[PDB]
Order: sequence, then structure tokens, then C-alpha cells
Amino acid sequence: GDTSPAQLIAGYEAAAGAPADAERGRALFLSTQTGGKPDTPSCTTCHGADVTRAGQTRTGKEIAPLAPSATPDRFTDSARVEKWLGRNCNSVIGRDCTPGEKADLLAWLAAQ
Ligand code: HEC
Repeated sequence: GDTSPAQLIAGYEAAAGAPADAERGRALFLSTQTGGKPDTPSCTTCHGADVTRAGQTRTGKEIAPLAPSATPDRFTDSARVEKWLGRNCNSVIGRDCTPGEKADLLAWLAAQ
């Protein structure tokens, strides 16, 4: 694509002022949130708790696995990551994800 997962994570770490922490990324992705849309309390509502399996939209359509081990071009287009993170953080959390959250989330997801 136009980027690598490491290049994306390093740009988020620079904006955040801190290195990514995949354990925090895992905890945020599995969390149940209350500030966003009622029908999407968690990242897992659509992607599932195991991101090597397929997920499902709110209507039951299949979502390719988020893990790069299952779907190889994941996180290789910088615009695409920002587009989905913008929409999906707002639906789940109710706000944009910060650059520190984005680094943590992608550091966890990039290793799956
Ligand atoms: C359903 C309403 C979703 C919820 C809740 C979350 N995501 Fe998701 N995400 C969804 C779709 C339909 C898609 C696009 C289809 C595809 O196969 O890519 C995505 C995509 C992403 C991406 C982009 C991956 C890439 O190819 O670079 C990321 C980084 C992502 N989703 C992460 C993510 C997080 C962190 C979420 C909780 C805040 C989350 N998603 C929720 C559908 C839905």
C-alpha cells in the first residue's frame, strides 16, 4: 500500500509523545463503553473478541478478520486506517480516539 504498520504506529507515537502499549490497546478494544452509540458498545461488537476470525456488521454481514495474520493487507493504507478509526472510535467511545489510543490499538492489532 502506501505505508507499513510500523510507519503508522511510529507517527501516532510521535503525536502522542509516548510509545505504543499493546496491553492497553487490547484492554481498550475488548472494553464495553457507554459514551457512544447504543448499538456499538465495543470494538468487539463487530470485530469479535478474537480478531483472527471474521466479524459481523450490525446487520449480520461478514467483516474480514482484523488480524494481519488472517488478512494480509491490513494497516497498509494510511487514509483507510484514519477513515475507519474516525468513524469507529466515534460510534463506540463517542469521540475521536487520541493518538495514544490509536498507537496502542494498532500495536496490539498489528501483532495478531
Ligand atoms: C461496526 C459497526 C464496527 C465497529 C463497532 C468497529 N468497527 Fe472496525 N471496521 C468496521 C468495518 C465495516 C470496517 C471496514 C471493512 C474492512 O474490512 O476493513 C472496519 C475497519 C477498521 C479498521 C481499518 C483496517 C484497515 O484495513 O486498515 C480499523 C483500524 C478498525 N476497524 C478498528 C476498530 C476499532 C479500534 C474499533 C473500536 C473503536 C472498531 N474498529 C469498531 C466495523 C466496525
